[PDB]
Amino acid sequence: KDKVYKRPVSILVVIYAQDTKRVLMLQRRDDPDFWQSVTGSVEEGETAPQAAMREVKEEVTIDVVAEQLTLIDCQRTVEFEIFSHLRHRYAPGVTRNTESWFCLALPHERQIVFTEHLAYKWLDAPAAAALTKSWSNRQAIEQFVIN
Ligand code: NA
Ligand SMILES: [Sm+3]
Repeated sequence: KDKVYKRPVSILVVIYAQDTKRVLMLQRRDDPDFWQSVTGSVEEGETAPQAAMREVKEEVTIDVVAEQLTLIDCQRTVEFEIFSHLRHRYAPGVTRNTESWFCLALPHERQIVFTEHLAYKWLDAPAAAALTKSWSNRQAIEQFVIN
């Protein structure tokens, strides 16, 4: 029919490489100035962990299950004003988003087959955190990568 609305309940997955401690920063198609980790709405009839896994498979082609990896519940939920210029993707009146964090450590840096984004960079955590426009994404990387 149309582009049905994004649900204001979403997940964030902080991917980083264990060996280098570099962070995967993907570049958004709708705001090419916005660099971020993996995000996505938590669909109707699935949990946040299942959403995290589903988002990582879609956005960056990595099967957590197939590659036997550990999807850590980073155990933070924050709430923020959605960026003015992206609000339109949400049902009328919706201005705030609820976001739960997950961190995922890959054994090495790799080539990424991104499907929805323009590009990826592997950055050092401080550089990553300064880059993103998302204050939560920024905090997630500070708390759980820079440590
Ligand atoms: Na997404
Ligand atoms: Sm997605």
